[PDB]
Amino acid sequence: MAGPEIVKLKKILREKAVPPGTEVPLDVMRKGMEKVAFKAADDIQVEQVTVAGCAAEWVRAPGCQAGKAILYLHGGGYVMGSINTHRSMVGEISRASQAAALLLDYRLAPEHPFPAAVEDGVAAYRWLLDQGFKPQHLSISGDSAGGGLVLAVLVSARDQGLPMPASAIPISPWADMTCTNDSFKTRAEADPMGGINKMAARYLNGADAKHPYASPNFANLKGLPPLLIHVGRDEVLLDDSIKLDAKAKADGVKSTLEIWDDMIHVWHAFHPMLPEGKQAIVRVGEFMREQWAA
Repeated sequence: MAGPEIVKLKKILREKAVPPGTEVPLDVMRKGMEKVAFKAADDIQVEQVTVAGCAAEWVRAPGCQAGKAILYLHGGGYVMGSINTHRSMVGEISRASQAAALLLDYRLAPEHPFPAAVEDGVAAYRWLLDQGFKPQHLSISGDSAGGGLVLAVLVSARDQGLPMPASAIPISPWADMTCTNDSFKTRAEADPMGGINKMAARYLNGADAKHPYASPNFANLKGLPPLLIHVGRDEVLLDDSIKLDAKAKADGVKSTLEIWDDMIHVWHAFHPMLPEGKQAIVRVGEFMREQWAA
């Protein structure tokens, strides 16, 4: 059977949930994400930086190896999320990986549509290189929309001559704005999380939804660094992940897909109360470390 903690949490997530279809204004989804956010661990230290004209924070857990860094891209459908919403989970990734996180406040839609977010990530990446981190000492990670961005930034950085970092970890990536995959119909009644279609609409602002940099499941992945992909079995966006793994391996990329039973979208984020949460973060970190020692 299935861990009790996830059952409890699924129960809670279905209660707190807004009923299907009802139209929640943007600045209400935004403020609500900010209010429910977990506070980071008391031993997580933080330093406000500005990077490529974006607010950011370095998020250093205890044990960070000097010279290593993670460019981290937060979720929120390209329309929401913030440094604040992700500080906790990212704090723990820093812990597991023994590496400082650069936690970027990239430009959000609809105020700043695509490719604004990709422009910010690529530039965030340039900035790190200019600060003297060696591509082989770098990693890129992100969740939900952030997971897509991770890929988008890789593909775009590559097209621009930037060197690929050592590893890349999309968590529950959203890599197909078309939102047409089976798993939307198949896995629907199991994901407690046209609301996602609205976000694509806000992000794209008229753009080709099969744009390489918007939906990286349609891009040329040739030459990307090794990938860990986390996804839960019980989420709508399962296919995004599976098709991403197949796409990568087809393009020569060293991909490792882990589908985790019973799990939900970015279950990582619920690490405080969900042991699989902490488990998968620890694995993210082990893999960033595995990739850096080779």
